[PDB]
Amino acid sequence: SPQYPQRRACPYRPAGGYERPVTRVRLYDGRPAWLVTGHETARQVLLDAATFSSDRQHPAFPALAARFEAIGMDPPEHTAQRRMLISGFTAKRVATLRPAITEIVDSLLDEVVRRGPGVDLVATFTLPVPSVVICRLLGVPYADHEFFEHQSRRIAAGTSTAAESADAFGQLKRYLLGLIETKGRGGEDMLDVLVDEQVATGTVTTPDLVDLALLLLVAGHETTASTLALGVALLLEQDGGAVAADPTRVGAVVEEILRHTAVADGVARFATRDTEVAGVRIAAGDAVVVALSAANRDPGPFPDPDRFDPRRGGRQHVTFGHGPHQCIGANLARAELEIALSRLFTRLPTLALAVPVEELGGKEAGGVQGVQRLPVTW
Ligand code: HEM
Ligand SMILES: [Cl-]
Ligand SMILES: [Mg+2]
Ligand SMILES: [Mg+2]
Ligand SMILES: [Mg+2]
Repeated sequence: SPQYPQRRACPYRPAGGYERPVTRVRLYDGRPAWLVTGHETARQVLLDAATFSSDRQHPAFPALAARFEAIGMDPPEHTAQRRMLISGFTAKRVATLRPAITEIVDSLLDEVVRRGPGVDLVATFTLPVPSVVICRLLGVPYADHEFFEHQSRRIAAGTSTAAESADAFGQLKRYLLGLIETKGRGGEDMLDVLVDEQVATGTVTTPDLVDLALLLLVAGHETTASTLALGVALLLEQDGGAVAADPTRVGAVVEEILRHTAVADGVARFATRDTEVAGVRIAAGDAVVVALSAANRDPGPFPDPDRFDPRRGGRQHVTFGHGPHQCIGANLARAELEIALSRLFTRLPTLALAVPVEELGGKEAGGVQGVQRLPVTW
């Protein structure tokens, strides 16, 4: 049985070779698992939320890495907590944030240009853009963006010790417990939505609201950052800068970057009951991992799956999952990726890797996939 997950040799090309639509793998600690690799079967498993549980608190729930063996919407509260958050992620709300996002993107590209050719785009642009956008989504005031960017970078850089990362988490938790006491006082940001819902229902504690805000930061930061960095590397390889600069094409270019990069490579479930997926017999308690990256390269819905093609038709990719746990932030993540890539390649059309692609350095198998650094000239 092959190991899952494996290290990406090239960080913007997922580890494939897995048989479809279902195959047997071994997790890091030897636990057997069904890996779901077909696109249709991916959707079926993610939609069948009673049979395929994401209850991380249940003892059968599979860990994909040692570091994650040792925040999240618990099952009884899930639909209520999700409905709370979704009111802060309307299409109108994201459209309203676009001007703020392009201001954040431009001020970080000012810093890229100030430093000059040789700059690491990860530390200066790809990591900071999505933490500062989450600042603006939450209502974190401009004066505190530097502190918040710095502590969220400590968690996500994947260069800090487990202790340095726990420290940074605690600082952001402290900061947000302070800030939320000032919210619901005329603002329309995510922290005001949460206060207004607590004030209206009286059944949510302020610590639970801080936990929900930290969940958004953790779900929305490294994922968006790593799909932005990998997007840039992939566009530079494909000579695709110019298409990303095109305001009519950047939406479709971003869908194709999401399909390719699938930075949340797999999501874990466990069977709560005996079932069958594509004829395969699944016992209650069995690990079931949905390989979103592999579902995204199923040659049925995505013929010529490995080619970069923004014009691609057919079914939606599952980079953001599907069904009742589908990415709440998907619309915000698209807007962010579109404005960041559009403004980067308009301002710096001659952008190029300052080292060979083979020297970018990938992240570890277990976590959000990505590069450690992205040095660039123009
Ligand atoms: C490129 C960016 C992103 C990727 C690849 C991504 C990926 C995912 C995936 C695969 C899921 C489904 C988890 C599962 O089924 O087990 C998910 C859920 C979620 N995402 Fe995202 N995401 C992105 C951006 C964001 C952003 C920007 C936010 C918030 C600001 C966010 C917040 C969440 C939340 C709260 C959930 C949980 C929803 C639930 O369980 O009901 N994500 N994301
Ligand atoms: Cl150090
Ligand atoms: Mg456990
Ligand atoms: Mg520099
Ligand atoms: Mg893929």
